[PDB]
Order: sequence, then C-alpha cells, then structure tokens
Amino acid sequence: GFDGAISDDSLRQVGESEVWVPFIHSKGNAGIGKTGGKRVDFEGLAGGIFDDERNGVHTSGSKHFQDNFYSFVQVANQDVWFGEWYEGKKDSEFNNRTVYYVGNDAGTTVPTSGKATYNITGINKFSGANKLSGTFNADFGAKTLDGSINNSNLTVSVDATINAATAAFNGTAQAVQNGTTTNGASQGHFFGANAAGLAGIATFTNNSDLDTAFGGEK
Ligand code: HEB
Repeated sequence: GFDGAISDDSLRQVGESEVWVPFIHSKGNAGIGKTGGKRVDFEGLAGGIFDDERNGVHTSGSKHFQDNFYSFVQVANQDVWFGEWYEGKKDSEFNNRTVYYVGNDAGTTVPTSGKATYNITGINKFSGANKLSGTFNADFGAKTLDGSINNSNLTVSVDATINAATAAFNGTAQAVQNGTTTNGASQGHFFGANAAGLAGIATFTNNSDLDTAFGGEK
C-alpha cells in the first residue's frame, strides 16, 4: 500500500506512480502527478538530469513544462518522500505552493512501547540553505508524537496522537516564523519496520505560506 497526503490537490496529487517510461518513469513507487493526469515516481526524479541536490534535498524541474519545481527529501533509504511543489522562477516566487508526503508502507510495524526520538527535517519554500531541522519525540505506550523543527525564520511544532494499527498520526501544529503564532493541523504516517521513519505535513488554513512537509529517521 501507499500512504500519503497533500495540503492542496488542485494542481498536484500523490499516490502510487502510474507512468512507465523506460529508464526514467516506473510504476508502483511512491509518486506525484498533475491533478487530472498520471503520477510519476520520486525514485526516478532523484538524481535525474533535472535534479538539483542541495543539503540533502532534491529540487527537480519537469522535462515537460518549465518554471515549476519539486523540492523533496527521502526518508532514510525507504521509498518514502516529503516535499513541496510550486510554480514560478525557482528559489524565488512560490506560486500555488503545496506540501506533501507519500511512501510505500510495506513492512511497517509500530511499537506498542516505549519511547523513540527522530531526526526530522522540513521543507517550506526551500531555496538551498533554509531547510528546517530538529527532533520529534515518540512515546509508543502513550501513543503520542511531539516535537519541533526550525530554520532561521520559521519554527513548526507538532502535537499528534498515534493510531498503531494504521501507523497514522494526527493532531495539531504550531508555526512561529516570526514573532506571531498560528495554530494548525498535523498528519502523517510511520514507515518501515519498528517505525524506522516517519513523514507528514503541517498545514495552517489561516496562512498556507506556513505549510511545511517534514520527515526523518528514528
Ligand atoms: C524531471 C525529469 C523528467 C524527465 C527526464 C521526463 C521524461 C519523460 N517523461 Fe516525464 N514527468 C516528469 C519529469 C520528467 N519526465 C514530471 C515531474 C512529471 C509530473 C508532471 C510535471 O510535469 O510536473 C512527469 C510526467 C510524465 C507523464 C504523465 C503526464 C500526465 O500528466 O499524465 C508522462 C506520460 C511522462 C512521460 C515522459 C517521457 C515519454 C519522457 C522521455 C522520453 N512524464
């Protein structure tokens, strides 16, 4: 199965990849694509000819249409990804921006106790040097996930509860960047055996400029 979510599905949408083009696009992987179109896989975008790799993040254009980009991050070595897409010049104007995660949930199991910490990074209008970073604390007995990540401008924190059977987590979120606080929502999933990684999104209806994708490894 494939688990994922996207903050705005008007233009892009996520799920299992659907396009087979020898040597570039492969079906059956974690993927993204035009709303109304077919999904391609991140595995083929990462390290491809349109990929621009900076500080652990992939930024890829499209062969097909200029002036829109995906910045995304792989969780460990799993087929699990989080990032954003936008239209515009690049690093510059983030029009119609949307944040997402999607992963293959094959083999995912969730502990029933006790505690673990995750290295987390986040994506919000990424331009090379501004990835978010920090730690999440999971308590598998209490079924809680909480933590925060930040860059120099923005801080996002999550407070979520864990559904161990589906490996989902769901709760609130808070953004600070900068001086002012905005309350929002958090959602995502654990991925991999023993919840080896996680990915999710933090969204803020009152200011979508704050919406942030995040993920990392235990
Ligand atoms: C980057 C790099 C790249 C490259 C090289 C490519 C190359 C290619 N490709 Fe691609 N794609 C892509 C990137 C890409 N691509 C993307 C990103 C997508 C999604 C959408 C957009 O545009 O964004 C796709 C998508 C896609 C699709 C789907 C569409 C719809 O909407 O439905 C198809 C069919 C294809 C094909 C193809 C081909 C045939 C080729 C060659 C030959 N593609």
